[PDB]
Amino acid sequence: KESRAKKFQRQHMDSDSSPSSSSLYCNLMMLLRNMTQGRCKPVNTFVHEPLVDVQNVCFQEKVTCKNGQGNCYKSNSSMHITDCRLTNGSRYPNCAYRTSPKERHIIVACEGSPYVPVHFDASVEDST
Ligand SMILES: [Cl-]
Ligand SMILES: [Cl-]
Ligand SMILES: [Cl-]
Ligand SMILES: [Cl-]
Ligand SMILES: [Cl-]
Ligand SMILES: [Cl-]
Repeated sequence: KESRAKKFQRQHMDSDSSPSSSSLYCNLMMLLRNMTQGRCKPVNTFVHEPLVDVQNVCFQEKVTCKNGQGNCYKSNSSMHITDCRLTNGSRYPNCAYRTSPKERHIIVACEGSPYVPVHFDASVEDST
């Protein structure tokens, strides 16, 4: 059983690994984080920063969520992330992923007390 904040950490936090993800990173991480259980999660972003730095985004720039609902926030700084995208050829339970490391501002939806990330909304290159 899992809280929204915990699900966010499981799906999106990778604090203790290198930023420049190897080509196998997504294959391994999507498996290890249970995102290939039941189905291949089609796309997923991991954030290679300290948990506190990501949580602090909840107190940074308030921006509109992609679906116009909830409370989203954009990081002041560009963060190390990795996008994982399910390969066209993959079919569950064979879940293969292309790994794309980049540095981007993250946009997360925050909620609760404490007020913490519960949804990875988007990433964008530009500051402001
Ligand atoms: Cl950084
Ligand atoms: Cl990508
Ligand atoms: Cl792509
Ligand atoms: Cl999410
Ligand atoms: Cl972008
Ligand atoms: Cl883009």
